[PDB]
Amino acid sequence: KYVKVQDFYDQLGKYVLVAPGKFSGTVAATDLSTGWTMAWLAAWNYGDTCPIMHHMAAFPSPDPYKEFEFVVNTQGGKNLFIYGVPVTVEDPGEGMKIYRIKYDGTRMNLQRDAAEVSGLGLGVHVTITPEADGYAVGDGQKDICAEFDRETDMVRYAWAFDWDPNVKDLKRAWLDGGTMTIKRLKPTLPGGRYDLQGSKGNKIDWELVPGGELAIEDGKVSGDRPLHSVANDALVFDPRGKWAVASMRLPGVCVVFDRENQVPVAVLAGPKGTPSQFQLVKVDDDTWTVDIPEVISAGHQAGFSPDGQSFLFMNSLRQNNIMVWDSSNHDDPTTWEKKAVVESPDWRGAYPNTFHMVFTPDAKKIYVTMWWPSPTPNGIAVIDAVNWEVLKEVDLGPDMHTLAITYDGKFVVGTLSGYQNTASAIVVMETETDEVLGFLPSPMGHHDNVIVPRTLEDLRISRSTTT
Amino acid sequence: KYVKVQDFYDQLGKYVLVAPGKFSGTVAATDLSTGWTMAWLAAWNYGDTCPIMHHMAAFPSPDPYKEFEFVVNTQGGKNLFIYGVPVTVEDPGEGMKIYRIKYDGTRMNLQRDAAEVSGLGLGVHVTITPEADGYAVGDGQKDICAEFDRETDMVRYAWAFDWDPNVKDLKRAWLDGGTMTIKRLKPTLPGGRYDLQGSKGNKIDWELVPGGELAIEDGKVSGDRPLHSVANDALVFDPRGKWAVASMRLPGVCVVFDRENQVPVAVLAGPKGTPSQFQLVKVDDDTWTVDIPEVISAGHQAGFSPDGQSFLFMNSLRQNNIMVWDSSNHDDPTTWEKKAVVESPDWRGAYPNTFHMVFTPDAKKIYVTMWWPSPTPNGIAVIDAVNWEVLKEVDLGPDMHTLAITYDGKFVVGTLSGYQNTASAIVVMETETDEVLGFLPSPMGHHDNVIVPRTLEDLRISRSTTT
Amino acid sequence: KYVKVQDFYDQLGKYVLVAPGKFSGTVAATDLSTGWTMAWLAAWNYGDTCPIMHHMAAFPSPDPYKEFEFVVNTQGGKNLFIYGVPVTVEDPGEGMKIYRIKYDGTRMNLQRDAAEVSGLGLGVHVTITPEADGYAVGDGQKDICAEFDRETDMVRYAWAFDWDPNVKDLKRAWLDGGTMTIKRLKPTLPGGRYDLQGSKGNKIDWELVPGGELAIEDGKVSGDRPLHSVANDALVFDPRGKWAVASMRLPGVCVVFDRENQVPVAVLAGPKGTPSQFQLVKVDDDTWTVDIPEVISAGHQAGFSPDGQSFLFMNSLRQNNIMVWDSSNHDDPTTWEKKAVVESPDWRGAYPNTFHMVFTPDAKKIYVTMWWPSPTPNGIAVIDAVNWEVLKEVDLGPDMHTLAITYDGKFVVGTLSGYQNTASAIVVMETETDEVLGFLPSPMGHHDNVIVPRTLEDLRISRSTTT
Amino acid sequence: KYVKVQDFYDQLGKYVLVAPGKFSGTVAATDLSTGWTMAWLAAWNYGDTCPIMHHMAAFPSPDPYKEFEFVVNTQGGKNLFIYGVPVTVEDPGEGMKIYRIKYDGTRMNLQRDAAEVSGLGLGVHVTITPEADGYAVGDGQKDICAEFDRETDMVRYAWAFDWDPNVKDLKRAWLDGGTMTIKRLKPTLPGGRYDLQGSKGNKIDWELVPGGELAIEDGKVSGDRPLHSVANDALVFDPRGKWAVASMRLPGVCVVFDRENQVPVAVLAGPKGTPSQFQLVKVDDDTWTVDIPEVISAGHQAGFSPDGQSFLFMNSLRQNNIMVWDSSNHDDPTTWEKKAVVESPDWRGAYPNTFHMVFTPDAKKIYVTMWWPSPTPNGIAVIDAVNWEVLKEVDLGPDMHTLAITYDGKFVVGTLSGYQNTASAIVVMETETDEVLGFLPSPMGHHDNVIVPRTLEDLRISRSTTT
Ligand SMILES: [Cu+2]
Ligand SMILES: [Cu+2]
Ligand SMILES: [Cu+2]
Ligand SMILES: [Cu+2]
Ligand SMILES: [Cu+2]
Ligand SMILES: [Cu+2]
Ligand SMILES: [Cu+2]
Ligand SMILES: [Cu+2]
Ligand SMILES: [Cu+2]
Ligand SMILES: [Cu+2]
Ligand SMILES: [Cu+2]
Repeated sequence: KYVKVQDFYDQLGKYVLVAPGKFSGTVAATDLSTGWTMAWLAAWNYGDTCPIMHHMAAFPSPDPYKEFEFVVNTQGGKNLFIYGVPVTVEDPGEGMKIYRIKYDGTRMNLQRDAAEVSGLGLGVHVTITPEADGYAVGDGQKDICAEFDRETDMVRYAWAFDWDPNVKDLKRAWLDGGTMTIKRLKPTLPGGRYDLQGSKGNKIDWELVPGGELAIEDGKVSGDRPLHSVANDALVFDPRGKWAVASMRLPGVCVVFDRENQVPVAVLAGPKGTPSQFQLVKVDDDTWTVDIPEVISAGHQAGFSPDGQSFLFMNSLRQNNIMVWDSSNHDDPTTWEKKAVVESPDWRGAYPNTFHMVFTPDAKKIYVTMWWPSPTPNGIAVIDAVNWEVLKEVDLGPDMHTLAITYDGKFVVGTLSGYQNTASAIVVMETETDEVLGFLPSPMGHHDNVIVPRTLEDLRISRSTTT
Repeated sequence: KYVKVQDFYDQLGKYVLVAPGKFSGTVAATDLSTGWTMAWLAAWNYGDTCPIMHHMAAFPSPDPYKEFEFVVNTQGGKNLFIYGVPVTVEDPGEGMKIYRIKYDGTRMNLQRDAAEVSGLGLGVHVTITPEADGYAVGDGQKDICAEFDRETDMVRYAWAFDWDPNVKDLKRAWLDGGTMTIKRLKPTLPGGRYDLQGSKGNKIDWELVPGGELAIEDGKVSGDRPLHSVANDALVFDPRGKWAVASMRLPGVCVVFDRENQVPVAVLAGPKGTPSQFQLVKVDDDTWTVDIPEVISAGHQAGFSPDGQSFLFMNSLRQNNIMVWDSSNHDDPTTWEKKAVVESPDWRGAYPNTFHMVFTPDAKKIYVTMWWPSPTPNGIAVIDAVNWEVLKEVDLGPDMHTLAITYDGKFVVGTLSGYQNTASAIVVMETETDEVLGFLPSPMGHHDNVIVPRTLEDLRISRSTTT
Repeated sequence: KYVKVQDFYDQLGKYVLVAPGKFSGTVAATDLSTGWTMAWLAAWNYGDTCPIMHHMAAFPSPDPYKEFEFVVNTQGGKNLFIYGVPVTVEDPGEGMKIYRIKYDGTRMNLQRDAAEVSGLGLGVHVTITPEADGYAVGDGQKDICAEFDRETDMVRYAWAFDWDPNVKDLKRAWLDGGTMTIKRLKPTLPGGRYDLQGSKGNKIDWELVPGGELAIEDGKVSGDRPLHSVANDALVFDPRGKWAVASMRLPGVCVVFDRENQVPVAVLAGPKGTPSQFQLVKVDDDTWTVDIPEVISAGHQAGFSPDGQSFLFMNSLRQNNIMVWDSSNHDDPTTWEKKAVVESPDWRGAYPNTFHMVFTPDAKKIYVTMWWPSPTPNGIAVIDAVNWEVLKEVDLGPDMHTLAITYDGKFVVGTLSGYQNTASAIVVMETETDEVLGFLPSPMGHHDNVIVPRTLEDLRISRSTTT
Repeated sequence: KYVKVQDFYDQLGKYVLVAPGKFSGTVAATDLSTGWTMAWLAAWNYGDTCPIMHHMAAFPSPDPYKEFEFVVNTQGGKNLFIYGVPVTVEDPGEGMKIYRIKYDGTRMNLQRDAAEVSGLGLGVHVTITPEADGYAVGDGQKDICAEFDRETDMVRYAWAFDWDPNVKDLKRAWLDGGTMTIKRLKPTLPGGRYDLQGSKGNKIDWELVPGGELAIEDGKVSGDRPLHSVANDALVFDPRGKWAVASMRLPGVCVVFDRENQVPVAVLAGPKGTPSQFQLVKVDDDTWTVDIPEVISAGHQAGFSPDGQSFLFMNSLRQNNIMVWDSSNHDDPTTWEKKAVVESPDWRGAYPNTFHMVFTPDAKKIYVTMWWPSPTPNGIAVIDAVNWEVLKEVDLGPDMHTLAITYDGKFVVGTLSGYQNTASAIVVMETETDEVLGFLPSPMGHHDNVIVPRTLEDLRISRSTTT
């Protein structure tokens, strides 16, 4: 006569979901096999005065129920003012903290702020190296990305990016092309530390929102240096090692970096109608430039399929499509060539935008998100990654954010975030016939989620290769 | 082929669950028919620098999905340092805020802080008047309870309680008995406002924890005047009207108040072995005293059955039982007499402690919480409220708190809260055969939860008659 | 045959004197033309539990006998314990109230508490803007000063000041210099309100007394953060408009602010032997710093001459003198240069200290107080403000406080306040030949007094330009 | 060139004025030879929660500049709610404190509360015994007067008065006559202490205002037992010793008491048209009664000329006159007979009410106050005390209260108190030709004032023989 919710969880397996809460100021881990929150942490408990808990990634652990470690960052300043919430803290904390957190089988333990350890605070995507010996963070207000060592929380290398527009007018500054500089960033404080915590470094006062390339062009984003902005988003990793790729929203390119030798090696060009690559020019041992004649479209999501054979960059807003490179030559990224573009009427108009993806373990399908401003239903589109075509899309609810997948490939687990003020949930869809199985309560504004990986191999379809 | 969680929710009915999050700093409403969080609010977004979101109660709304209004209060000061969270907050806010919040069918809207409007801040239980025309709040650091007008947030009446121990030292102050003073508290500021916001009026520096009667006796609770403490917990309402009952943890009594005439009328004596009532003595128009020759045990939970015929007070710690009075004579509480005592061989230890209850609509069963300190499993006991016997005890997990019931009587919904740092969940139990149907994630440390009532009759089994 | 006291008052003209009473808890307006107190008000009647009525200023009124409005603030907490009075209050109010009071021709009426309207409570000097459209208040326990809107009692701008001493030992924290931060202070609560009423924000538990910079160095002033104190005193106005100046006692500087654009523009260096100015450094749009290599002396009284040509700051205790800048360039305070120091062989001891002044309407003379601890007679010094020389000193009695002048320039009216427990009076001195005409009874501990101005020109020699 | 106010003071002589401040909460002593306030005290500094400083009297001292002691009492409860002031303290302290204060030549020292010592709290007139070995206080809410020992502050004797109306109806309770009881009051606590502090014993909730005999008749005075009220006012002393006289406002009588034998001896009948005396009946050793056929008018002011030859009682409201008895027979007050009535065509209305008086040292003249509700000017009448006629009436200003005289008989010094919310001052009048010399500021609501006596003979025209 009665339904037990346990039957629903029994089918999911012994997987641990973890998600930060953005405006909620919290991070939580959930047992998908029982429905319990295993543990949660509220950053205000630690004196954090603007705990916008933003992106995160978890290191593999052979048994997450015993222990696991993750990294979660924060945003601050005027990022507090860009949602519908009529917040009242007019001068909030500067955020850009990089927290190290460990779950010990019972509770979450805040271990330290790595931005205080290294001196470098970064506020957008967090990713784990495929060796699980470190992590990377990017930031689109300072335009810096860095890989950090896991043991020491010290920077291994950090790169700063700068835009020199052909036309020094905000409306034309990207559309009419410009030169992007890539500059090795060196510490200036004793013990090899950076002087770049909080707001130090910020070119603009908040991270650009969806369709923010328009806001910046119209002079609606305050800051010292918006003409010089490229809006770095992420540093993602080739799961075969060696390469890391930094994605630049505004000039619509990704930069391939040699992790070991600490040099850029290639610049991939995002928009449909451009060549596979632009020309990287060395200026000196610390400085490279790339000329971009015009920016046909901004881009956002960047990442690798889990065999590392395909590299993807999503064009957004001006174009909406998935640009796909053959990246099978692991020895030379300057040979990576455009091999497909995924297009669909599903990419209706300016919206939806696709900012998140996850692959199946065998690389044959991709789940990608479809985001719209309130009130249009947001949801998930399924991509056949062999023919590079959209299979299907499903409507879910408001404000779709990140996707993770269970490591046996059976269930995609996503978050919907209420634009920080309305309905929010965890969503579960089964990959066998791509049907939504339903929603679980989630009183948080997640801009990220992961399933804690068990092995290095698990990282290939976790927060390492994609965002 | 797969199980859809939507079948679980389909059986529950169109009920909205609301709960604050204690250390999470948040409050959230969830749609039990779909599993979505409907909306959540983080008080740090509104300049709250100690947002320990504490107790709450919801006003009836003819359609909660369209809108509903609720009340939620906060604790602050040293309440921050008494859980297993290693807090590093320098100057915590003082709490005792009394927020008015409105869900408008999309989001929660902070309306105002009634502690600022009225001047009176209180940080323990919140209850709705059975007329839905106001609310009451109690506090066990200041020992004050008051009923507030719903429309103006001004106080209707407030009462201050004070202990005068027979023996002047903490170990014996309650054991060897004393006299409690009941004092009409009137305002002192322009506009008829109190001067009692934040920590003003505190006798002790945190609310007593479970078994905290022993901590205070042993000189382990700091504050200005712990010898004067009575630890008021709540002001609960007779569903038939007229009467309100203030519970006093330390001297193990409840005081019955006439609401419209604004006078105390009876003192109910908690512990097994004491008479039905103690002698209330009028000292003047604003002051009453009651002599308590010895305090056999402290008490906590207090409430009426939904038809007003029974009144309950839980003895806790030194005795663990449910004391029951016949309150069927609505016209005169000085006639209310003890009629039954629920006891169990399981409750001889210090724990479990039973601090929360909910009746079924027909009043024949009560569900009560069984709390233990870590690591003993916490649960729910089912009480036969016709024969006053325990039917059944179910184990669930750590740190059990409040219970609500859907208004057709079919499902109990509870919260488990991880002691603010471990596993946390919403539990659902069906009342036909008293079986646990499972758990939903809830990354919050709730010490309260309600189902939003639609009618005044629904309040009889919500946060009005019991806590 | 008999002397009529009316013949004495006939000569003073139709001027209204207003003074708060400090420990008396009262404030009073006196008619200098008849000897009557026109009206008085006792703040304990309005539920004030620490009514230390502190500083005040009065808005101009076309006819003060018909009506006038004024602002008066309060101090609390341990300010109650630092005078000679053996107070026995156990739970004193926190003070920092900012009362708006209106005399209506018959009585005083308490309009409201601006600290409750704005959320910002401040307990030291109160000043009227030169346009009479607002008022300012400083505070040296919180180190915050602010200009408020007269119609709404909301803050126009507020500045917080913090000391970062070179040496982290109280004895040398100021002598060995440090860096002061000047931070824009923004609200945190709904309605644009601050959360800084009462003791919220205090770095130290009472305002430093005369020479109390030795006590703080000596570890004798309790508080959460005495190493960060600068003891802000006042915010005084350029009678020509545009600029406001904040005095800081401990590091011996004044900061010039642009009121319109809301930025600091200059730092004036107090001690003889320092440059005219120290270098103001902008850190971001809300934050400036200034490096002070050493603090040679603390300073106190600060004010402009009524034509705005001269700015003055008194060095107190370690040097006793009047530092004078040329402020004739209204367009650029960074050009203001020291042009004179008033010294006297009589001022080479630790005392007298000169904490108050008033100019004649033509700016040619100043009357300045000479304060000493008991038992040395306190008095008034007359300063030649063209040659910058002491003209005359006259002894009066104990504990000299403020000086006001009748707006025709003819009579200086001051207050002596018995150290809150001995002799107190109003003194009347004629300015033609600078003789004391006598004393009038005043049972009050006034630390302030004003003559109600009639015009905006009158404010140039009232509580607007000097304290 | 200028008039010095010092010439005004030089003519008054070396006299010390002292006055309490009623709503100001303060008391203050003023040097009439210099214009300085010598010292003031604020009762709120000592924790007094309703410092309505009411009546006072000073002991003689050989040199008041070097030191003097005085007694000053307070009122509490609903006496706070009876003036213009919109007070906000809804539940004030109960008052009825009797403070001992010493001026030590520098400051006021609060020595103790005699009401705590003795356990008897009384709130109306305070007088000094003519031997200066004690003082007396009366109270018109409890209807008790007592003489206290100066060294111990213990009661020598206390008397309770009770009214038993011929008709139990408030309107006719006095008019239609009744029996007053005079009852010896004995201590009821260990150590010879009373249990009558604060509001203990009150029959009505405030002291009757001028004409308040109409308010109590009309049911407008709240309290336990207004039908039992006599409104006792004062206990004044025959300057020849032996006799004390207790005045009763509502029944229009004075009771003469033998101080040494502690027994009433006579009842003087106030109203014009009644015999000299009514018949005192002994009931037992502790109890006497007197039948009052009907009460034609209420009375108030009562006192002796400084030689003890005349005793006066003022009828007020229903008749306004001065009733005079020949009290030359020091050995037997049952022989004292009416000898004159001072009447005026100007006293036909309900007002003015003549509540206070002082004689010149040779007993030839009397200065009596003429009080009216706002807005009629209040003033002073001069009485020829040889022919029992009015010599002169002068108008002064609002709210005239008490009069004292310099002991050389040259200057009458009085207080006006602005109904606690408007204009207040000290007035000085020369007695040779009865001219007002003018006003000094006094930001106080004085209902009493004295000049400190130097000898036992000075007391005869101080707050000992009259009020
Ligand atoms: Cu991104
Ligand atoms: Cu985000
Ligand atoms: Cu409780
Ligand atoms: Cu709690
Ligand atoms: Cu609970
Ligand atoms: Cu000052
Ligand atoms: Cu002063
Ligand atoms: Cu002061
Ligand atoms: Cu009287
Ligand atoms: Cu009087
Ligand atoms: Cu009086």
